[PDB]
Amino acid sequence: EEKETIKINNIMIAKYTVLYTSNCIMDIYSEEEKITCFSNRLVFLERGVNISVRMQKQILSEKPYVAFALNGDMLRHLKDALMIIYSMSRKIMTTEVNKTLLDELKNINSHDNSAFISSLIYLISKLENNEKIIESIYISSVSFFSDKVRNLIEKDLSRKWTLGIIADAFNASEITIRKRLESENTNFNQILMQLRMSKAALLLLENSYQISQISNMIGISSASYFIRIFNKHYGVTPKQFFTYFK
Amino acid sequence: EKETIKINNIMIAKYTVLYTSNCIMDIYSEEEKITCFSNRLVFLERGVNISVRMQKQILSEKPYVAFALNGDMLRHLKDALMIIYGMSMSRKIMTTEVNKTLLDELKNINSHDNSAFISSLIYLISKLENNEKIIESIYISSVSFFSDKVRNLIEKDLSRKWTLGIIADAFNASEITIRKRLESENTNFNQILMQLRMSKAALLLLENSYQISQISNMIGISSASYFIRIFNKHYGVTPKQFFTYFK
Repeated sequence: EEKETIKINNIMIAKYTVLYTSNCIMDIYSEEEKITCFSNRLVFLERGVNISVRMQKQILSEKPYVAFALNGDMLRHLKDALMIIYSMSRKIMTTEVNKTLLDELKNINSHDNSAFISSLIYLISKLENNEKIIESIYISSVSFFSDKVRNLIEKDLSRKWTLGIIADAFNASEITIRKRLESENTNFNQILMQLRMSKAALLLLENSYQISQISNMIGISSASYFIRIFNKHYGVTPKQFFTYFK
Repeated sequence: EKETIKINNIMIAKYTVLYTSNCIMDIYSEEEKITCFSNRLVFLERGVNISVRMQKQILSEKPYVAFALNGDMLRHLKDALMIIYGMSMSRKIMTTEVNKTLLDELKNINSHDNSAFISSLIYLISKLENNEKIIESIYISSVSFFSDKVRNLIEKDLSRKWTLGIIADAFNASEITIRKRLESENTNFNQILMQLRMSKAALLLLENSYQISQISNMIGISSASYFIRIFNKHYGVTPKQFFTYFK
């Protein structure tokens, strides 16, 4: 039982994410591809990918990594600025971090949005072959139809949603909905489960809600059911997940 | 001695960032006065006319480092700044202290790569306190006023014998329209034409690969000796003195 190592399935990258592997080695698998992120690297994750991850911590007492997830505004603006300025391998990218680059990582302030975008802009100008990055930021700024489905469901995550309700709200047929979600490699039940499990993951890391509270917040009747669903979904228990990232 | 120079009627043709790497500088413009010490960054709004008194710290070296943005650079930088932040003399000329880490960014600037260069400026601006006056001046200096239109018409043939009639014809307007539109911006036609010819002459001189006689014919002035008189009258220093100071 290696506390320094964990394997997690069905990770959805909800926001475009920049990740610095401050305390881990990370193997990312998705679609039979494999990307290794070594120690002390910057990692760029396209918004919307589902990945499995194998993580190895060098030091147990700290978090595996440091991440920067960009909200909806931040992303689009960053697309806007990047345009005015300028397969999995094109969705996930790792780079080594300099003292100059890392020092800017150190100063990033999540509150000052302008300051944050300028920092990211600076960081991207310094990278070799930065088009792969510019593509994913731009690609992951367009809202697909499943984003629309997601946004409808996020408003009331506790509701008993159905493919009927969704197709009604879109003035379309059920087959239109599922076939449109098929063209984006997902389906309605996957979106809903992936939304509840993403939220639950974040709620767990806050350490200020009980499991039964968490399940009720994401709309699941029983705490013991939620724990079973979480383990089936991620491949670890809520407890195991929390201890690794705590 | 001769390490100090005073130059009059400098027009900031492009928006300019200037690092006073080797000088102290007094800037007089709009009947105001701004002292920039050694090791400061200076932000100069496009279109200001200034007079400068400079004192070099080290005689053998050039007085300062400058970055002038052409039209593309400027508007692109405006576009990005508006996307990132949203939509009197003190607000046109601004000097700031630059950190050592930021100083390395001064060192890091490469003028040949546009994308890299704009990003760095955005980074430099985010790191500054009260950077709205800077954002203001950049945005203010991105619009083309009517005198920019006149300048752009004149630039097509700097040697031509321009007149207010020719200008007014080329705009399908009356001479009164032209002079009164140029008045509402505190300028007139003769001032635009003379400051255009002296800006160009100044830059050709620093190239050191054109003769005075060549330079005078390129900007549209009959004689080399006349051009030398006009340059001295305009800048308050001779072409040789001006060249030697920056050489």
